Amino acid sequence: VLSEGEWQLVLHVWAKVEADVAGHGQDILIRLFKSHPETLEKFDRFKHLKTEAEMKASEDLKKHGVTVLTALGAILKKKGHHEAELKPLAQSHATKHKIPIKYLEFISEAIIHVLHSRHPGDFGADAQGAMNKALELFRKDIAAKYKELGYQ
Ligand code: HEM
Repeated sequence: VLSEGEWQLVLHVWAKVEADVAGHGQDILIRLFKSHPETLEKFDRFKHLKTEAEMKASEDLKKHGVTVLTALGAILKKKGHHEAELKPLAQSHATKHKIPIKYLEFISEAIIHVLHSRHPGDFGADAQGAMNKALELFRKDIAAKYKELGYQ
């Protein structure tokens, strides 16, 4: 678990992200798609995007970025007591979308990267460490649900 101090660093920087959900959202998905091309193949919706320019220019990709971050934010703000917000997500990602846990790890690295570029002042080592732990907690609980369903 994260301490009250670690959660503070996480939510303090996440408030900065909420000031521009769409901008952070498009950057994170683009980072994910460029860094790990195999994640892009999972999305029938964005499978056609070949260049980075095409990705930045897509309104639907940007719309999905909002959906991912808002859903992540609801989880983060629960500070661990996110069972009700996490279960539905794991169920659909395991059985419907078929997202392996490794991809959730890839998107966590993409999130940490984007937060560093956009908010260097409020995302130093300490804050980066806290966010990493919160994203691990996220993956840990999802994996436990995946195992239960038989997707581990
Ligand atoms: C930060 C982690 C993530 C969060 C919070 C998240 C959240 C969501 C949400 C809220 C939806 C829409 C409702 C639903 O089906 O649950 C969704 C859909 C989807 N997600 Fe994720 N997701 C995450 C990571 C990923 C990753 C890593 C992949 C693929 C590699 C992925 C692939 C998909 C796909 C394919 C859909 C269906 C899109 C469509 O056709 O509308 N997600 N996700």
